[PDB]
Amino acid sequence: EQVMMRKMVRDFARKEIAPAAEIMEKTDEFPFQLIKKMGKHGLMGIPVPEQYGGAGADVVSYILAIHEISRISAAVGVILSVHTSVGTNPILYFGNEEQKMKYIPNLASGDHLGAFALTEPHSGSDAGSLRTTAIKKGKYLLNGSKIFITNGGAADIYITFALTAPDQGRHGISAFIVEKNTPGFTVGKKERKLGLYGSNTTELIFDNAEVPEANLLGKEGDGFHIAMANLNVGRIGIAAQALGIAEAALEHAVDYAKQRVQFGRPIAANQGISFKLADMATRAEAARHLVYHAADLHNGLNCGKEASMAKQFASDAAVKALVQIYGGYGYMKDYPVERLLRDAKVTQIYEGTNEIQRLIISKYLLG
Amino acid sequence: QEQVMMRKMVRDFARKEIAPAAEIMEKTDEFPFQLIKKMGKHGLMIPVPEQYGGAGADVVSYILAIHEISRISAAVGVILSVHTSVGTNPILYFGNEEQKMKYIPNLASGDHLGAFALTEPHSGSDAGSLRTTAIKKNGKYLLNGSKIFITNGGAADIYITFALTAPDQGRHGISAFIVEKNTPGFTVGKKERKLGLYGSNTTELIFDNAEVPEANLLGKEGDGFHIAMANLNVGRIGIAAQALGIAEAALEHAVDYAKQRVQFGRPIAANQGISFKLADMATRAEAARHLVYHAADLHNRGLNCGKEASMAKQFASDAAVKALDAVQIYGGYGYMKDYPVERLLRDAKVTQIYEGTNEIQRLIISKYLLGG
Amino acid sequence: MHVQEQVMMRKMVRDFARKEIAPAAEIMEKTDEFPFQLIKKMGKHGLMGIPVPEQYGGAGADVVSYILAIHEISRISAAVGVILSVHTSVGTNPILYFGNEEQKMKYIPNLASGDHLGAFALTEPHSGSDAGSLRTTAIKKNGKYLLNGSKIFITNGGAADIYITFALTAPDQGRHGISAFIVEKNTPGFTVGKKERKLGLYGSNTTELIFDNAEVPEANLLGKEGDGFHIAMANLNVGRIGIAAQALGIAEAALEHAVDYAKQRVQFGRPIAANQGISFKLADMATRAEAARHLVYHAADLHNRLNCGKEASMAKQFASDAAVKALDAVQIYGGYGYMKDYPVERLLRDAKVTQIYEGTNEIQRLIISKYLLG
Amino acid sequence: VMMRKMVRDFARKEIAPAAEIMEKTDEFPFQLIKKMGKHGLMGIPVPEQYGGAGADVVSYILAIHEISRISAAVGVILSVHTSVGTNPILYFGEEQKMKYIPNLASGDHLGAFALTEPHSGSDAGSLRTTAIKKNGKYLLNGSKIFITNGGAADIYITFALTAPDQGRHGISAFIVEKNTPGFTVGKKERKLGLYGSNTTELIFDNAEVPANLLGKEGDGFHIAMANLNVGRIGIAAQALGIAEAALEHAVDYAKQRVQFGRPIAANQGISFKLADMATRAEAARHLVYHAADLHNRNCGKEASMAKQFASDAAVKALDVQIYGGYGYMKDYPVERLLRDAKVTQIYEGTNEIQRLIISKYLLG
Ligand SMILES: Cc1cc2nc3c(=O)[nH]c(=O)nc-3n(C[C@H](O)[C@H](O)[C@H](O)COP(=O)(O)OP(=O)(O)OC[C@H]3O[C@@H](n4cnc5c(N)ncnc54)[C@H](O)[C@@H]3O)c2cc1C
Ligand SMILES: Cc1cc2nc3c(=O)[nH]c(=O)nc-3n(C[C@H](O)[C@H](O)[C@H](O)COP(=O)(O)OP(=O)(O)OC[C@H]3O[C@@H](n4cnc5c(N)ncnc54)[C@H](O)[C@@H]3O)c2cc1C
Ligand SMILES: Cc1cc2nc3c(=O)[nH]c(=O)nc-3n(C[C@H](O)[C@H](O)[C@H](O)COP(=O)(O)OP(=O)(O)OC[C@H]3O[C@@H](n4cnc5c(N)ncnc54)[C@H](O)[C@@H]3O)c2cc1C
Ligand SMILES: Cc1cc2nc3c(=O)[nH]c(=O)nc-3n(C[C@H](O)[C@H](O)[C@H](O)COP(=O)(O)OP(=O)(O)OC[C@H]3O[C@@H](n4cnc5c(N)ncnc54)[C@H](O)[C@@H]3O)c2cc1C
Repeated sequence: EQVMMRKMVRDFARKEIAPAAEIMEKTDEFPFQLIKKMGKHGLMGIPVPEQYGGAGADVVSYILAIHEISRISAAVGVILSVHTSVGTNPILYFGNEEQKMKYIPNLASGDHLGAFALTEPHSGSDAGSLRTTAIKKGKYLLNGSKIFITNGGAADIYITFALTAPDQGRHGISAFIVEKNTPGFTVGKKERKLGLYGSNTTELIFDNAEVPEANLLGKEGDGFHIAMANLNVGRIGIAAQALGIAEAALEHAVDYAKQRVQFGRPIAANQGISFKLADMATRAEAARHLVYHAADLHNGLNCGKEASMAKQFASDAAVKALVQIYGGYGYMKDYPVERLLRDAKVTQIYEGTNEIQRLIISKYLLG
Repeated sequence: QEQVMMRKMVRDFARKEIAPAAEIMEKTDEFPFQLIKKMGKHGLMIPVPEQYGGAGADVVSYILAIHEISRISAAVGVILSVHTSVGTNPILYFGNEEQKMKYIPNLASGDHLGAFALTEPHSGSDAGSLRTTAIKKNGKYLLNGSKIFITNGGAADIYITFALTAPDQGRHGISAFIVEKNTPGFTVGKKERKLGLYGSNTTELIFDNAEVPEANLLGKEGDGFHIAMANLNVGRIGIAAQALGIAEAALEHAVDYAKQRVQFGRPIAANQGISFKLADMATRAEAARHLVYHAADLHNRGLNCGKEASMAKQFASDAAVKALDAVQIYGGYGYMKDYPVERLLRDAKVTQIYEGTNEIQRLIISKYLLGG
Repeated sequence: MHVQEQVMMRKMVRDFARKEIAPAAEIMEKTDEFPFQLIKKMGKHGLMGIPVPEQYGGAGADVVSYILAIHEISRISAAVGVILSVHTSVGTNPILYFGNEEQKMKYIPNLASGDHLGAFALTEPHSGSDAGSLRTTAIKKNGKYLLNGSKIFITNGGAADIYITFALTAPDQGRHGISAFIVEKNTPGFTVGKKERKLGLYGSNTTELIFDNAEVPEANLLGKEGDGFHIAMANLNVGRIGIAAQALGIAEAALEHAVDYAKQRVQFGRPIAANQGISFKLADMATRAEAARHLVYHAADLHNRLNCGKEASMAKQFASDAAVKALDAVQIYGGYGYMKDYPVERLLRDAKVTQIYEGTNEIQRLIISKYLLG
Repeated sequence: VMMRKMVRDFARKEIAPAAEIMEKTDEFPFQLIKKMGKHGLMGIPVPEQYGGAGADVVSYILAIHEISRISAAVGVILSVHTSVGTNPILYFGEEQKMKYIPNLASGDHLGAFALTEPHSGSDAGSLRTTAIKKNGKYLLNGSKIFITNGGAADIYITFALTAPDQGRHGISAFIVEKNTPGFTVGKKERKLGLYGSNTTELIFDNAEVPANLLGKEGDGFHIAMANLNVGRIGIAAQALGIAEAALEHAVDYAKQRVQFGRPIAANQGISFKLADMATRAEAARHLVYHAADLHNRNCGKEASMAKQFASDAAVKALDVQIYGGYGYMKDYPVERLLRDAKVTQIYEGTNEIQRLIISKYLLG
């Protein structure tokens, strides 16, 4: 199942994702035609059961997919990763049978695209201190703003978090299935970022936004728990993204390595260079196992600490690629390594900054 | 005094002129022709003597300029750095009295802009193995081949160009040439699209039976490799200073943001996870500062400074790239082009690569250690 | 070490370790004397031939269980961990894997039981990293091989009864003319040097060996002449996973001690752990130890099930370097960590070895890089 | 006119043999100290008035740097003696200066600094040793720990709680003499390294201290930290010397030692370490000397930076590795450098504290 998934995703990736990725780096435009295709090829709901219209696979297979896709494109990797793990799964895992049946099949097929609306200008690490309010009068009425929202403006469904009980803090947060055509719900301009060219990261404005009471992702007050619960599987995905990034750095670096001659010998013949390659390879084998064991735990097990470790390790390891080995050429947009640095750095920041991850990890230890 | 005055003068200029220009450069990716001109009028274009039309100041003052300019703009810092250290100085130090007089005043004033042509598709780190030939025919040298990754490319009026006069001698058969931009058969390639240094024109150069006057031969035939490396030393201290400025900008921005930004009921700075980064940044910037200025003080005293300059380049550069932290301290906001830290990373990484990759620098340093 | 079973071995070694190895280890740190009595005991408790089959008088277990043992023992004592590791992986296994049925029967049961102790004899003053360029000669004469030259830095030196010894047959062939020999300790002309005084692994006996027309029986030739280099490296792979497991145990001890101390120790009105300066080290320690764990056990799972050389190199380098990074543990105890009466200072001293023997980390990166550039 | 040259020659001639005896014996080098005394190395930044080489703080720190190339142990003994055993008297202490310093300066007397306690270290403010005046003689009670120069020392600059309800603000500083009634020294500690710099516990049992009150009551915390600044530059200089010894040894060995048909140095794996070592030692050198030049000519942030940088850089002479198996051996000269190095990250303010302090200047 898994060996087959990997080969399927590798071939698709190389054939379809590779050309699209170069267009994304050049255009900075969300790959609407690619997403669609990935949808037809059954990539958009991989750890979703067949009941609700997905591929009926796991978890390792799903994370595996994200790993493989991220080799070729970190952007597409995060789009897929968010879509499923925090755009679809919250419904799958905390939603009711009616909602699962209404919302997931279109998400699974890829006819619909998923988003995760947690972060706010004032709340972003301290996600507990979010300010968006949801006041009920069988219609919830949402007010406030989100920031840095992956899949912004492409997305049809936004899993959105909003205060139902403001005088409780982290405990008074509820979670909502928000549809894109919601009356006072607006999307901000595409944010201009260091990297993940292609992605589509936007602000969201909620102005007395009318969200149906039935779209409450239940029950009221559970939202903070819902968020973090999924962010765990999400973080393994980010780690897998970081992994793919790092492998792409390595493979490119080896081949260039190797071919490129200076001082009468290929640059690789120099230990200054070869030792980097080995270090890259070693930290990538380290990262690999952190990621897949974390995903194997989740595939009924407490996996939170392991997922934090993976995210932090892979991300930091990935940034450690750095461009240098390509030399001057590596500083060039026409060559394939400069993107890996730009893209890498994100991995240390979102779905929980590495400062937070160390904090979380340390909390398990001091337990 | 001269130095303390230079520093304040360059700080004020940078801030009023270089700061607006720098944002235009990050948006347009266009060489800042106007700023350069202005910098020219304000006598920044520094370690040249007054005889030949410069500011008559010393190397510390000059490096100190590059440092300060690089706080605001690494791009403008390298353009300046190249122009002087490797576009102007080779003439100043190895050229003859006639050439000094002909070429330098316009370079010094900033009426003319300087470039340094060494690197080639097949020759970079191993600069010895360059392939551009210069064959004397008819009292004119006749240049053939190509250069790559040339800073100041297409803006520059003078290109200090290195080319084989004696191909069978390898590194020992390289000569150095004062090439003028309007030279027959000398052509400039398209602006290269880079990770960073946004405003700084980096281009290819095509030499097609390019006719260079015999009188533009810079020093004796075969001296070119020595000339190159000799200046690359002062050039490397400048790169280090660039890396320093980059790093200081990262720090200052990071401190301010970290003080103001509140999460968990406290400013983010109150967290040792964060504050400790800042301290590390500050400490490695204090380390870097002294490497740079002692290296420049050695050179100012006419002394052997090669090893120290390598150390500075490698230290500051690596330390600067370590303002991945600044991005982190802002971030998500740090990942955003509207905020001022993402450029520092993009710009930082180059410092590890050009005027001698840090692999080369460690190699060089190690060669001093081993002797012998 | 997941995903059996092997859960029984781990508990068995953990209990033994804590009960018997712990007191012995404090004596070793104080005395610097090889723990003859512990070894004996470990022998009775069936720890001395774990991945040896039952046929030849061992425990009949697999390589994960074995490496697992070494991991557990090294939590308490890195010294005793290496003594065990060498004994089995390079003192007993070369016979097991390359020796003949008669030799296996003669030499292994006593090694397996722990009645006899094993050693590895490769390194020489002039050949270490470049083990190929060893100079000890083995010249067949009379009715006997005749060995000449010297070994250095030999773990289990003077305690050991059997020394798996490598010597030139074969001088004009370099690395291809090396042979391997089962050398017994009471061999005429074979002498042991004084106990070497080391930074750490107190007291894992490390000695010089002098070979003076040393008379080794032809029947003690381990496999075919010229196979010795191959035999050495082949085992050094399983050996390196063991060294990695040693580094792992070291690192986990650093962590566990560091956590406990950091929670209890109060300064500025709060436990030191409440400071991110401190907690973040702990998290890093824990994270790199999870990373290391998987490198080690997957490497050993490959070997249990395949080509494992690259993975073993990765593990050895990763765990070793990670381990030296405690050193944070010393720091976390503060002044007290610099003290011989407290339990962290030994972890540093011990750690550093793990970067050096059974193939320095410079060599390991080289090896790894050779698989990449292939 | 700055020697070095004097301290380098002395070091190599006298300190080198002594240092090998110290590593073997773990015994405080009483005879060397005496000699260093005669050669005018004890009291370097002390004025001549008080007996006194009459030199400046660069020349002093320079001395410590040079000595630490060869020893570390001897370096810290000297460093504590002067910067925190003698200087507190010199800077906070006319009658007392005259009584106590000349013997300290000459090296007839040896100096110590008694701040740290089992319960107070990094948080030195929360010390528990009490000093209660009864009547007109102070009466000291409690314990110190980890005291450099312990049992060799004649004078102990001791800190002790004159106003217990004021915490950090109720600490006083005392000139304690070794023959004081009720003042006892604990057993030699036995450490990872700095073999044998005597490090001991001190027991204060109704210990009778006179006029030996150092400055005004309540000033003790300020006195301590004030000196700990110059002390920290010294520690940095110690870390520097350690690092330079690692480098020089590593270069020579790496050039001579042949494997794979070429000297090990020919390998970039190895050479690159050497270069990094050299580069971080040049970095460290300037941090140290600029910090000391500031103090000579305030200097707190720079001294913290130096201590942290040099110390961490020095520990990074784990790169032992270059000597290989030989480096793990007590007969070879690099294993000591690691063992010794680690201390430099810990005492006179752990590097966690130093980052904290530095960060306080940044955020202020
Ligand atoms: C491309 C992109 C896409 C994103 N997509 C989404 C999305 O789809 N959904 C979503 O919810 N969010 C998204 N984010 C937001 C991201 O989750 C947050 O930005 C992140 O948690 C950091 O929050 P912040 O941006 O408010 O900055 P802050 O959290 O203020 O971080 C600044 C610094 O503070 C540190 N920090 C803060 N508190 C502590 C503490 N207690 N201990 C130690 N360190 C601390 C962090 O290490 C960091 O370096 C995205 C961001 C980016 C760049
Ligand atoms: C912004 C920028 C501006 C520039 N400006 C100029 C200019 O004004 N004039 C000019 O001539 N050139 C310029 N260059 C070119 C620059 O100096 C070169 O990129 C540099 O010398 C290395 O050349 P390379 O890119 O081919 O790297 P290569 O020489 O191909 O080397 C690639 C990698 O291999 C390593 N390597 C190669 N050989 C060895 C060895 N023996 N040991 C260890 N490591 C080795 C390098 O360290 C590097 O990691 C510029 C480049 C940039 C990016
Ligand atoms: C060989 C030796 C000689 C010595 N000589 C002397 C001497 O002559 N005179 C003298 O006065 N003292 C001396 N000391 C004592 C030394 O000053 C102390 O060890 C040190 O100040 C800290 O004390 P501690 O060991 O209790 O560490 P603790 O204060 O318990 O701290 C332990 C750990 O917690 C961390 N920590 C605690 N609080 C914080 C915080 N708020 N933020 C971040 N991190 C924190 C520290 O970084 C450290 O890693 C000596 C020590 C040794 C080992
Ligand atoms: C506790 C301990 C136990 C030991 N046990 C045994 C044992 O049981 N059996 C046994 O045979 N031996 C044993 N040894 C010896 C040990 O294996 C050697 O020290 C090791 O093989 C390295 O060789 P070396 O000591 O000569 O240093 P060298 O190999 O000369 O190396 C010196 C340094 O240079 C590096 N180096 C050398 N050449 C190269 C190169 N081409 N590329 C990159 N780096 C290079 C090394 O990485 C090292 O850092 C032991 C040593 C110790 C300390």
